[PDB]
Amino acid sequence: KSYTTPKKNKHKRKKVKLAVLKYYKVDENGKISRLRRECPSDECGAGVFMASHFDRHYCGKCCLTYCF
RNA sequence: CGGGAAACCAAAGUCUUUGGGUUCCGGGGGGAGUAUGGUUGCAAAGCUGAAACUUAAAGGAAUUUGGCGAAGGGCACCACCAGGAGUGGAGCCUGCGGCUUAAUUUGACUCAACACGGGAAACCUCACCCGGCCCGGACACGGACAGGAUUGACAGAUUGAUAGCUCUUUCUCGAUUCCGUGGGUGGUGGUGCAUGGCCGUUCUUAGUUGGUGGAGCGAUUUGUCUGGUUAAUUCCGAUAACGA
RNA sequence: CAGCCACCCGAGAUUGAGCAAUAACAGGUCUGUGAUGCCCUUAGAUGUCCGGGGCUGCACGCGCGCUACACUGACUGGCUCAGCGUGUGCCUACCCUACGCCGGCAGGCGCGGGUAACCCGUUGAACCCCAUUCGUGAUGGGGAUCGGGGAUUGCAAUUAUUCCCCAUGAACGAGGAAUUCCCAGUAAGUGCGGGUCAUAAGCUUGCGUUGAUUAAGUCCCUGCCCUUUGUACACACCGCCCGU
Ligand SMILES: [Zn+2]
Repeated sequence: KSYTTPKKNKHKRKKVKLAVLKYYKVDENGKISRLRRECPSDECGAGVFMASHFDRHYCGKCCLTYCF
C-alpha cells in the first residue's frame, strides 16, 4: 500500500519502435553501411554492435569500455 | 422364629396365608397453626381453625472419593534430632525484575521459572531497530507479441557499496515474461486456554484391578484387616474368603 | 511366626544406575521440525537479503556460582603417583601432538606419527611430602579497579574476544533475620576429560587423588498417605443456605 516513505519506480525500459531502421544505412547500391562500431570479443558474435553514447562506445554483456 | 424401606425390634412379631376389643389422630410441600367467629383469662396468652394464591418437589434409611478452625496412626536427610560443609555479609561472573532505550526481542514467576530454553550471543545466529535493493506472486482467465514482455551496465549528483536501486545512454537474453482477478507459496507472526508428540510434578510415594464365593431388596461391601515385621499392599498371622 | 541383632568362616552379610501401576493438572514447548486447526501478512513484505547497531546499556532489589578473610598459611626449589576419555569433516574449511632451532613470555618455519591399546602416552596432573625465606602487621593474605607494550583466531575485536610482561593494590578480620545439601570411599579440599568451540568455561556431565566428625532414631517442625467419626456438599467448601 501507500507508505510514508517515497519509492523510486523500477527501470521501466521505454519501447523504441523501428530499431531495425537504425542499424544499417541503405542506398541505391546493395552494399550496406554500418553505423556502430563492432565488438571483437569472442563471447558475443559479429552481428552485435556497441552502445551509442556521446563520448565513447560501450559493448553488450561483455561490459567492456574501449577508449581512443 | 418373624417383621420392616432400612436404621432396628421379644415387640415395631403372630398381615394378601389380611378380622381379639376399643378412644384420639394423617392425606404432596408452602401459605399456616395465619385471618375471621366463638370460648377461657387481671394480664401474657391457651382450645376449636380455613380460604385465595404458588410450586414439582419437600422429606426417611444407607454405600463409595469430597471437606473439616474432629480424633487416631504411618513414612521421608528434597522433614527433624546429633553433627559436617555452607549460602545469606565482601569483590567478581551469570540470570530475572525495575529504570533507560530508534531497539535494549521473547517465554518461564513458591516447591513444580531465575548458569533454564542445551541461550559461554563482536558479524550469521535474530525472532529487536534505523535504512536499500532481489523475488523465491507457482498455475489458470483476460490485456502485449518474435517489428520485442525484461533482466545484465560504463565518464558524472546519489544512500552504502563499482546493489544501474535510480537518473545521462543504447548493442546485448529471445516468448523463459509484464499487467488486473481467482488461487498458491513462504512466515523464530498470534493462540500450549484446540491440539498431537515429548517432558516435568503430585510420585518414585506404595498404591490399583478382575475371576469364583460369602452379606444385603439394592446401590455396594469382604477379599484390600485388629496386630507383628519390612525400603515396600513386604511377608506372617488373627480371619468367608480362595486363586490371580 | 514373619523376621531383627551380635559373632566365626568367607572378597563383598545394605555398591550405584535405566524402565517404572489406574486416574488427573487448562503445568511447559506453535521459537526443534516440511506435526498442525484457526487468525494475520504477501511486493511499497511480518518471508528473504546486505551494511551497521542492539540482546552486554545502570539511582536499585533478588537466585544459582568463583576467589578470599590467612601461620593448619604465602613464596621459592627438589622429590613423586592415576582414571574416564578425545584426536584428520558429504555440505567443509576449524584434528591430537612427539622431535630440533628463535624468544623472559604467550607464540613463529621446517623434520614426523595416528584413521587409532600401534602415535601423542609409561597421558612424569594437582593435592600431598621435604628444605629455606616470611612472623599476626589490611602483611609475600586477598588481586577488584586500571595505564602502557607484545602475540594467536578471524573479513571485521572499538563497548579492552582471548593470552602474555611490568606497574596500579579497593572492599574484605569467618558474617544479622532467614535458609540449602548429605550416612562410607559419603561430605569436603583438590586436579583432569566431554559438550558448548574459528578463537573459549567461574556452566553442565563424567573421571581420578586424599579422605573424615556424627546417627542405626523420631513425628516436634515442613509435607504426604491411611483409619474412624460428622455432613442440609455432589458445579463437591472457590459448596450449600437464613433474614431486614
Ligand atoms: Zn562483446
